[PDB]
Amino acid sequence: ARKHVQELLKTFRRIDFDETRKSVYLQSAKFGVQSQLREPLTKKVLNYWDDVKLSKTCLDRMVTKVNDVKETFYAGFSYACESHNQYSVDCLEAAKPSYLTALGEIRGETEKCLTTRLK
Ligand SMILES: [Cl-]
Repeated sequence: ARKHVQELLKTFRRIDFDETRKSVYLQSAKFGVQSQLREPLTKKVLNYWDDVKLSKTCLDRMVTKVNDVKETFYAGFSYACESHNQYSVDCLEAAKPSYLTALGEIRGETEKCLTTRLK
């Protein structure tokens, strides 16, 4: 239901982005989270009946996993890129497919743990 969308988006608010980083990177980083996680998971929880309980531990793990995957993407765009000039579009594009795939794996893991029992 709507309340589950709100609780899920509260968790997405905790997936922060460093706005001092290059805009070309930020656009790709944000798109990845939106397309691989925010849209499909919001659609999923919208279906839940009014009193479904979400697992807080599941949500918390999504946050840390995404933050690690995103830092890895940023490293490949910037200070760990050896294939092209650092901070280049070529570094970004070389690191982007594995970023998106890793976010997709987080989606599947999160879907499995999202709901829990009442108590
Ligand atoms: Cl909370």
